[PDB]
Amino acid sequence: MKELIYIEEPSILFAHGQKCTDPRDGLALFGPLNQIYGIKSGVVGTQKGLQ
Amino acid sequence: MKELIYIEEPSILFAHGQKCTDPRDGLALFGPLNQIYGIKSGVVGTQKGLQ
Repeated sequence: MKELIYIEEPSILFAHGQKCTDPRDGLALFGPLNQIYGIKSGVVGTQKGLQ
Repeated sequence: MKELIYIEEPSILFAHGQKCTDPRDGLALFGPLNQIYGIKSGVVGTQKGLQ
């Protein structure tokens, strides 16, 4: 029987210096690192695409 | 003894459709038209320049 060693899952920083594993949880809990003030979206498409 | 024609001051629009003659006062009372969410400022210079 061969030994399967374990590599612990690393944690990724988030807002306030906190660390979590899943982005989908670290973002929901604390939020992203740096702050932008907003996204001015530009859309290049048809009218139906814009809708 | 010559006629001097008067030209009425033109109004510059501002936020919420309000028009004022002075750009500064119109900005203060009403504000600009489009709402950019912020200014991600970029600085290119020395340390004292950034300070």
